[PDB]
Amino acid sequence: NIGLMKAVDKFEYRRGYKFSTYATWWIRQAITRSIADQARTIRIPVHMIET
DNA sequence: CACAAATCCATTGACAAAAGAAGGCTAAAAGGGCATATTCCTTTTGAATTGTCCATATAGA
Repeated sequence: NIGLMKAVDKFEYRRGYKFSTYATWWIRQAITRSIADQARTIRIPVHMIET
């Protein structure tokens, strides 16, 4: 939801794409940045979890 | 019992190692930005309290 608020603060309908198509990127980005940042007890940075 | 010499404690001085810093670097860590469409999760025993009827006492009709 926090990512969703991020998206709604930046949804652009002039381009004319349906909302869900645009909000999905932000919601997946938020959930994944979350899981990387706060799922380990000994946190490891984002780039390292991507590796 | 005084005078002559070897043996101690102190500064000069320089010299090398060592550490505190500083800059220059580079690995790394953290942001930010993504636009065909995504729409509601997977064993008993006992005591004490709480919510449920029962006795009953009283107040109107």
